[PDB]
Amino acid sequence: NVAHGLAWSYYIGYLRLILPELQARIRTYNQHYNNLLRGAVSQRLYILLPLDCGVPDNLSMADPNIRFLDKLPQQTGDRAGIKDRVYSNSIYELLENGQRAGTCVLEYATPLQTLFAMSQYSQAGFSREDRLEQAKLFCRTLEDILADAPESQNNCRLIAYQEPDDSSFSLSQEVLRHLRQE
Amino acid sequence: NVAHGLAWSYYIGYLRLILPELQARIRTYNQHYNNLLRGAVSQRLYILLPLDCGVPDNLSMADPNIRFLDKLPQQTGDRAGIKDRVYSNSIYELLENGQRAGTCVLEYATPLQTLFAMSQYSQAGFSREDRLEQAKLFCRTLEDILADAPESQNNCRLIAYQEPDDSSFSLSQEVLRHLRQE
Ligand SMILES: COc1cc2sc(C(=O)CCC(=O)O)cc2cc1SCSc1cc2cc(C(=O)CCC(=O)O)sc2cc1OC
Repeated sequence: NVAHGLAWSYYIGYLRLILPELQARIRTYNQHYNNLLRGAVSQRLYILLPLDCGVPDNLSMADPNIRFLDKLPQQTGDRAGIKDRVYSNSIYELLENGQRAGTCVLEYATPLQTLFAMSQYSQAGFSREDRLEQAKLFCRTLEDILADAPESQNNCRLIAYQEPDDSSFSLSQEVLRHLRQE
Repeated sequence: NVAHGLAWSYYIGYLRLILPELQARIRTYNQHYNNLLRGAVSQRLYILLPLDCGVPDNLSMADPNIRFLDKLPQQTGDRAGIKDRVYSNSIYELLENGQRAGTCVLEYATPLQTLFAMSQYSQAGFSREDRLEQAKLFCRTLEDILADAPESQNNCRLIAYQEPDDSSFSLSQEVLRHLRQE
């Protein structure tokens, strides 16, 4: 029930507003003289969606192969008393064994971090057994809403991963893999 | 259950981050030469929380006595892949019968607009009977979390109103009333 809400409020309150735009984000950045012909930024927002853990804020400390590159242009909007709502995203370079596969506008779905916090907040009453179905149904609902919303289904790709045990998991390869897919 | 999540994710994902700061927002704006001694902006974020209707985006069209004044300084942060998350708020002037009672940093709680949208989204399965308990428990949970979070309890005031029938309701007086309260 909780994850359901957050997925709807993430789409309606954020994606539903910035997915129809943001094409010029990677248009101006890739054609900037200080990076002209140095990787063309991809046409979509790659959302990192962990499934077992709380979302980290810094990508460098999470995966060494992940490296902060730069920040793309900012935006504006009339949002609940904010006639100029600034939207900003940060570009990252996927460096797999020194070899940089590429760079794209990247960010984690923030509502996923909030539904993890809820489990260690005894007032919210969210339990760790439900947690699994929560983070999962947040990605599921975000995939399901993106299906019924074709104007949002494109312009964004979802990167979900489950790494509970050790299998040299790398959240950096998942991205490079998803970019080459289509 | 849904409203519960949104209130937690609004605090943890937005208020819990910008309430400890934002004091300098009204400090620099009130002392700007183009407004020096023309109303000192209040020290808190006044959140508009309707209880029966969907939040409007524009305040002018909602209440004539409400009038857009200006926008305050912007902010930055390390948020899920965004090393510079821009936070921006807009100041409004409460004009009651020509007489401007004052001006303060104002905005509607955006998660309230999303929980209304959910009622007319048959996929989300949210019903209009629950809607009442939803919008209500979103404000209730936001008041309850602000009680257990003293570092956030201050620096913000909640303005909840229920106007289903006609009683010349004015969402402009509610604000001026709340500012003089303390
Ligand atoms: C209304 O519902 C949401 C709006 C946004 S906007 C947003 C970002 O831009 C990503 C930056 C970040 O989150 O770090 C994420 C969400 C997620 C939700 S789901 C409800 S819980 C919540 C509410 C809230 C309000 C925020 C505002 O800045 C106010 C303006 C607005 O919402 O349009 S951020 C935010 C984050 C939330 O949970 C993650």
